[PDB]
Amino acid sequence: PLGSEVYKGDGYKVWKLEPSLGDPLELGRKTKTEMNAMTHDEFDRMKYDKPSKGYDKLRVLLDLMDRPRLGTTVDLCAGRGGWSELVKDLEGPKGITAVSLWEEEWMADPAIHRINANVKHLRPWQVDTLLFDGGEAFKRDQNLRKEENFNDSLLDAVDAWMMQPVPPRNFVIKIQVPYTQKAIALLEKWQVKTGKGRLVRLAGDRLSNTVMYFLSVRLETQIRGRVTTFVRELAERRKDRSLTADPSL
Ligand SMILES: C[S@@+](CC[C@H](N)C(=O)[O-])C[C@H]1O[C@@H](n2cnc3c(N)ncnc32)[C@H](O)[C@@H]1O
Repeated sequence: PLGSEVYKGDGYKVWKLEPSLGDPLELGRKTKTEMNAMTHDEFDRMKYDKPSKGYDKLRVLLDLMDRPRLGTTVDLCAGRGGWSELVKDLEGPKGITAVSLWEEEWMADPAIHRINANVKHLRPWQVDTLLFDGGEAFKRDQNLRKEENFNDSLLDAVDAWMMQPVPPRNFVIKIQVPYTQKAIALLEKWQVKTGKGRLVRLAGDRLSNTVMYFLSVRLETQIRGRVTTFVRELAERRKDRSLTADPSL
């Protein structure tokens, strides 16, 4: 009788990702290329109070993490502040520092301490909890290596926060483009560094992006093959939601 433990299953929260064979970089570029070619109708079919929608997403992710106590928290790329606001509701505003580039308007509690800075600039420091929600999708006319390099360059800024002597006990790190060699290598290094970490895909996320999150739950390894499975499955779902199945029936 597994009892209450059943309630911490993945259920409707995240995709099931078992590892599979393949090159994730090549599959990711292939489905991105097909997404850039999609017609207006195809793309639209496939693409579908609180300070933002980030509030509920972080609530899902923290529930997966078994509702940990957060303590001193840095929210990197806080934007409008949905994540920071959820941390405020959970534990008060005193432990949060929001970091973002504003000029996005802050839509969360103004008692929350804010630093108007480029997260690539700040020297890291020691926190109980690290949140990172940076990441940008590029437009369909951009060379693919542009988007990959830009988001790799953001994750490299997170790398200094993860690799410090006392790493964050809790972390929630958005991975905009998880199939680059640098993202996969960074996640493996963070798993070795912390002894923790699982890369998840939220259920209900838009098929029009490849966002995953790295969470400080019990270790789940073979990240490369799980990204491979994620990208292949994402590609098939994009196929099906973009057609327009002809009957034929
Ligand atoms: C998608 S928002 C995150 C939303 C937020 N977590 C919420 O719940 O509302 C990411 C924000 O990071 C900011 N950003 C992008 N690059 C940045 C950088 N290099 N340094 C600091 N902020 C950055 C953008 O302005 C954007 O508003």
